[PDB]
Amino acid sequence: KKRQWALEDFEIGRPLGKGKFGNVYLAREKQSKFILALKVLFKAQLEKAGVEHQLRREVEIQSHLRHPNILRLYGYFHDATRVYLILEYAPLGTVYRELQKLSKFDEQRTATYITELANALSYCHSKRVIHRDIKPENLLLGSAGELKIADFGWSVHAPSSRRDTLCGTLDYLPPEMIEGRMHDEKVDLWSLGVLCYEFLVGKPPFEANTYQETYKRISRVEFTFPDFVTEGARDLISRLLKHNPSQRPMLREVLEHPWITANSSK
Ligand SMILES: O=C(O)c1ccc(Nc2ccnc(Nc3ccc(C(=O)O)cc3)n2)cc1
Repeated sequence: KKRQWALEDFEIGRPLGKGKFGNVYLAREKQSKFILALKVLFKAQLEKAGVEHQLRREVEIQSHLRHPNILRLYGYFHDATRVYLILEYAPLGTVYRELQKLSKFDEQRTATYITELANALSYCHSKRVIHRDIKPENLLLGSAGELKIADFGWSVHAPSSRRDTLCGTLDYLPPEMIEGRMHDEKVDLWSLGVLCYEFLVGKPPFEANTYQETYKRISRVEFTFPDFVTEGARDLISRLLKHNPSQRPMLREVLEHPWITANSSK
């Protein structure tokens, strides 16, 4: 923002999450007593794996975004053995944990999350910033329970052709991405459809036992609905999960979808 931070400026608290590259800790800035989240990345581990570039992007992109449904990146610093990301702290945790707790959400909570996410993505896209990694593990919850897009690790500017090695599951990736083709903002609209389905059903629509199998379901767009998913929900999800990118709706149409309108509270 202006000044340069150091570890000594923070009292680290309890672990929020422990991952492959780093951990996320609750932390408080000594002087102002400001409560935030500190993501500690080991570096050597970054240096291996050649991830140094993506991190500059993630930080560069996320630190320049200001939206109520987008977790903020206030700044960063490093030392000899690692890098620190100073993030806004989301008090209610991940959407993933909420989902794992309730099993599945009702139409109202889902419609509200989709809405908040569409606004968030609407803002990102107004900057040709495509997220490409929308999944429940990357969505946090604010003090009022509002959804916050949180992890811009795989974020890039559109249009892009980046053939990045897909390491996690392909569960949220669209056909154009799992096939190494060029892609734009429509990628996020597919993820949104996958997300809407996971929220209501409890499992992503293309889930399978092998990467290779999931790959097939995605490219062929083979998904079915359990009896309890309603017509309006099936409808929105079907418009979003279109193999042809140009056929997926605009976030505006999503926000104005009858089902998103009857059930959304936000
Ligand atoms: O997947 C993960 O485990 C994960 C992913 C991202 C992450 N990063 C941030 C950043 C800002 N704010 C928060 N809030 C938070 C609060 C409580 C809990 C909890 O479960 O007690 C988890 C998260 N987390 C932390 C953990």
